[PDB]
Amino acid sequence: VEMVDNLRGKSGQGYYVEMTVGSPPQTLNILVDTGSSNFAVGAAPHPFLHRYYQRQLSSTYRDLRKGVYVPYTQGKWEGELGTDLVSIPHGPNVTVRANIAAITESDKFFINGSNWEGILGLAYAEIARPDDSLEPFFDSLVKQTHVPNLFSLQLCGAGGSMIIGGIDHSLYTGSLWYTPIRREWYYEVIIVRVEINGQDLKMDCKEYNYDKSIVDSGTTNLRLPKKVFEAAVKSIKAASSTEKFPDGFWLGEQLVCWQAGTTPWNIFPVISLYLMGEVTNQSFRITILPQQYLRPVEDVATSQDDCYKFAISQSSTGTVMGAVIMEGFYVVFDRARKRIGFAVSACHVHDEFRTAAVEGPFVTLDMEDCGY
Ligand SMILES: C[C@]1(c2cccc(-c3cccc(Cl)c3)c2)N=C(N)CCO1
Repeated sequence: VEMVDNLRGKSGQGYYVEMTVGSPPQTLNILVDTGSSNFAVGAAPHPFLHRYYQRQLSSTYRDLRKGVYVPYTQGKWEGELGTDLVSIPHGPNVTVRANIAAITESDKFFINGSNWEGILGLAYAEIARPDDSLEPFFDSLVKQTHVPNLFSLQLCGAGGSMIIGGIDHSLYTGSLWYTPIRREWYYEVIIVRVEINGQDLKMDCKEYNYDKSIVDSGTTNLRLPKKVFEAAVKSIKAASSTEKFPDGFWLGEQLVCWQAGTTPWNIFPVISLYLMGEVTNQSFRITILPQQYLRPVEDVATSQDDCYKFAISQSSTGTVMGAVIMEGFYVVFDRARKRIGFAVSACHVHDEFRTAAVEGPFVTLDMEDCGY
């Protein structure tokens, strides 16, 4: 219960947890990222940082005498590797020694008003920078304490919770459905079917996972491979035909606004993502409402209206089930059993007619392997 409501933020700028680094403890807000594997923190002033890790003030810091360079698609950072004592004040009652990439230079990485100063990469060593030998935070936490090798995330639209070492039953209703982790690098999973308002996309299921499908709390949108994205936009446009939006909206570049409280939710269809089950050719579905894929953009200047960004976008690196997808579900990262669990959360998306759901089982006797 002491870990409930330990997250802040929103899908657009990320969800963050309070952590402490060094001795005496230096408090920092850290992005919870299941899509990366480095524990990296601002370690020098920047126009967008409220505070930063001051290594000279930590008597427990150890320099590893090794640099790290991390380029992304839209931004990059450089830093120095070292180790220090780390704790999560509203997490497990433990202090561990962990690798820390002290960010000393960055370009288009830190975000103004995000309220976070670093990233907690929760994925596996395989995708760690500079390489797989840099132990990730969670692996250290498990090795040094008696914490079970599992964490869960309950992301909530409008904070949320990160529960480490167990499953909190008060954070979900109904059944918990498991999908296998296909490979331990990202949290890679397999999507076996996609429907938009009950209509199957009918593609070869390998297309849904071209070149991988991941569960990523560090990506805002639902990101889809080109072929799947184009089919999804066609289907959503067809259901929403009573209203015509610019291509800029569908490209995720421009806002669609309606007078406060009048958003026509009913014109937008539900999206069903069928995930591979734990038994051959059995699956379960997670249903995504427009309250998830239409991301609200808060702005006092536009506040006579409710404005949204289309939170589905094209990817050339496979499917990404981002924060907009995770919101309203209780997501169990069961590393011990190499599986990811989904259940409807206490903060699930619903209106008078429709509700986000986790349903199963579904059977498909006529099925190939959906992995690439
Ligand atoms: C490391 C990062 C990353 C880096 C910097 C910022 C974010 C970020 C920014 C806004 C919202 C969110 Cl959820 C994450 C993510 N994490 C990912 N999972 C994909 C992109 O690369």
